[PDB]
Amino acid sequence: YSCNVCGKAFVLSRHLNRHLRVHRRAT
Ligand SMILES: [Zn+2]
Repeated sequence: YSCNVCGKAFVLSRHLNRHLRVHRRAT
């Protein structure tokens, strides 16, 4: 699993989803 927005790889999908939420921000 990897954050498509950057390329940061994660082992767990749940962690990646949390990381995706951070990209769903404006600032
Ligand atoms: Zn990311």
